[PDB]
Amino acid sequence: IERLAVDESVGRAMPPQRFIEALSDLGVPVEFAGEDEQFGPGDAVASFGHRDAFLDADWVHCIRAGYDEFPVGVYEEAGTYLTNSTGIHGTTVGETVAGYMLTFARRLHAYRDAQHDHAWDLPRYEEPFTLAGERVCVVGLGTLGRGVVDRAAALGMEVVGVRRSGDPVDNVSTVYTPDRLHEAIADARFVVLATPLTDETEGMVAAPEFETMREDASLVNVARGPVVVESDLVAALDSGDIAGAALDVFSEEPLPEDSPLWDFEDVLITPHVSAATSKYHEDVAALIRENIEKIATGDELTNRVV
Amino acid sequence: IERLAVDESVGRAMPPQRFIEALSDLGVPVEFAGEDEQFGPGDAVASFGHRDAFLDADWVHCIRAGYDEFPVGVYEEAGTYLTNSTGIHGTTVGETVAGYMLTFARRLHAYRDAQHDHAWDLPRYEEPFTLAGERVCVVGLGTLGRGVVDRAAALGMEVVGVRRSGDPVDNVSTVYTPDRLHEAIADARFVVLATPLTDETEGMVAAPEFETMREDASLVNVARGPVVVESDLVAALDSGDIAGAALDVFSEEPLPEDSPLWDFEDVLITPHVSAATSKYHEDVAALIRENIEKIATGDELTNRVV
Ligand SMILES: NC(=O)c1ccc[n+]([C@@H]2O[C@H](COP(=O)([O-])OP(=O)(O)OC[C@H]3O[C@@H](n4cnc5c(N)ncnc54)[C@H](O)[C@@H]3O)[C@@H](O)[C@H]2O)c1
Ligand SMILES: NC(=O)c1ccc[n+]([C@@H]2O[C@H](COP(=O)([O-])OP(=O)(O)OC[C@H]3O[C@@H](n4cnc5c(N)ncnc54)[C@H](O)[C@@H]3O)[C@@H](O)[C@H]2O)c1
Ligand SMILES: [Mg+2]
Ligand SMILES: [Mg+2]
Ligand SMILES: [Mg+2]
Ligand SMILES: [Mg+2]
Ligand SMILES: [Mg+2]
Ligand SMILES: [Mg+2]
Ligand SMILES: [Mg+2]
Ligand SMILES: [Mg+2]
Ligand SMILES: [Mg+2]
Ligand SMILES: [Mg+2]
Ligand SMILES: [Mg+2]
Ligand SMILES: [Mg+2]
Ligand SMILES: [Mg+2]
Repeated sequence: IERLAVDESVGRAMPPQRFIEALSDLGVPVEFAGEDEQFGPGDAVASFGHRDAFLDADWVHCIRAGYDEFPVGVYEEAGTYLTNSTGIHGTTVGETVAGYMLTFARRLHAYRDAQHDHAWDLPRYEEPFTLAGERVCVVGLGTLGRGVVDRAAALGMEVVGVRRSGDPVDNVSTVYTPDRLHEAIADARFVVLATPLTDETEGMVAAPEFETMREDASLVNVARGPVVVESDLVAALDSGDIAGAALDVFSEEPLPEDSPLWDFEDVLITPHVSAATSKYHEDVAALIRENIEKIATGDELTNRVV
Repeated sequence: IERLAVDESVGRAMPPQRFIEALSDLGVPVEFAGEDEQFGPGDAVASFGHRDAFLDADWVHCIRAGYDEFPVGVYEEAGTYLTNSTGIHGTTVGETVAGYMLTFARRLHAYRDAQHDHAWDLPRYEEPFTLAGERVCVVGLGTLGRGVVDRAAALGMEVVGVRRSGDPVDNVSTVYTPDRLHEAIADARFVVLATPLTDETEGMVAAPEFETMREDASLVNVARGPVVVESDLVAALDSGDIAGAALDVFSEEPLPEDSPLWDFEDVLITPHVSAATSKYHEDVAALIRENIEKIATGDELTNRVV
């Protein structure tokens, strides 16, 4: 690799100059790249989204964990390496999800609504509870899922989860394979989605899962919107099949103003910012540095998609 | 002790019939007591606040941790024992405070405000941060303080604290005496107040403390309102001497509708519910069972004030 181009699209997550400056001692020059740039041998590119121009480069680094919007087959045939940013979002997302769960347990969102009205409104006696002793089911036990798990466990929660192998995971009391999803979620106060969007995960959580879930339970989606059937979620909320939801991701983003999801008291909408951090530039830069080292020494790239 | 009277004032915290039912099989009858009840030898009374009528009873158990609204000198003179409920609020308050801090770090309150407007409003890049690596100073290292410390530590925060003895406390890196309060707070992102209201603590946090505090810092008050000079807090928030506050307790409660505190975006107001729990009746009943035994056997009462 002779050059790192920083595609302007990284601006969707972080100021590009902040990222460029973070990489000033990388060992190769780092340059801002506009949307109408050509690439060639020796070029690495960091980007938010895909461009066909990137196929001429040696290596593209996607600055997101999710790569479901990249044409993986087309990279494979063009001989371009593709990496993602999995592994850097566990603290941010884990903290946000702890925040969602504590908001629901302690009723912080309801108090915030009352604050706007200058209203000293006491909760119903049965409403406030502690996370300590409550059960969370974490679906997907990778970086995001483990970040959630570790914080839930530290807060005294009973933690169960779902992963491909069904094999044990640190801080998870019971791990289920994906075919036992209904057993995994049935007794949970919170169900947290942390899987990639795949053929297999699309529409995973729909009306039947909402039926299975406790009426006092809340869904947390920090994965991708289409893991949930969004219309079924609306119907479940309306019907009281579940109590509420904390949603960072949606089938359409920005979430249209006409979505019924905005108006539910016990829904939290966040605008795809559960992983937001003022140091994102540093966190992504560390990945770039790691792979530049691996390229230099001829080892296998970290987070290689194709 | 021949009778446990449950004062109607317990309804300020929990439904009285739920508490009475939780006190079944004490070995003595449990009776509801209205505001004109007379007391006498053999009576224990569980109450939220003080009545002079209680000075004819053997023992009053205050159902709150804080007892600053009880005329302690007068109980001594009358020979009536007084106990409080310290020791049972660490999980509830600890969780609420973790929730406040996560709310600020992850910008959840801003997203909630936007949700009312169906607005997909992105934070400025610098706004979202992680609690991991940030410093919290906890002032008062008792049940509440330690419940805060333990959760802060578990979330990866740097934790310092203030106590009189300056003796070390588990999960606190550095303990300061109160004459070093300004050293303790100077570098903290969050300053949490968890002391009783006493002659010593009244007005502890005022203009000089707000000057000392970082401009990006937030005050959390879960103690009593008058530990803070409220007018100085308002001035500090107006001037930007600190960034914000999470406030559960106030110099006047309910907080008057025309308090300036309601209107600050980076203030969270909660209506003295940081310790709220749907099992409060069980938690207090356990303490009463404990102290009935202590009286029966002639041992020193738990949480004896006078
Ligand atoms: N909201 C955000 O800002 C944000 C940030 C980062 C990631 N994400 C989303 O979260 C996803 C996961 O990110 P990550 O960094 O944890 O990825 P990861 O690869 O570390 O973990 C994903 C885990 O899900 C597992 N998995 C796959 N299919 C599954 C199934 N059917 N059932 C249960 N588990 C399954 C994988 O084996 C893996 O262990 C990303 O693909 C992305 O869509 C969202
Ligand atoms: N917001 C709520 O719902 C809620 C709930 C419970 C308690 N409280 C308030 O919090 C206070 C503390 O409750 P707790 O259960 O932690 O009490 P506690 O007795 O367990 O702890 C109080 C701590 O403050 C320390 N302290 C006393 N005076 C001090 C001083 N001058 N400087 C520094 N430290 C001092 C004590 O030594 C003790 O460690 C109560 O008195 C009450 O006012 C509020
Ligand atoms: Mg309600
Ligand atoms: Mg609990
Ligand atoms: Mg299904
Ligand atoms: Mg259901
Ligand atoms: Mg409901
Ligand atoms: Mg703003
Ligand atoms: Mg941090
Ligand atoms: Mg203790
Ligand atoms: Mg002072
Ligand atoms: Mg200041
Ligand atoms: Mg005050
Ligand atoms: Mg300011
Ligand atoms: Mg207002």
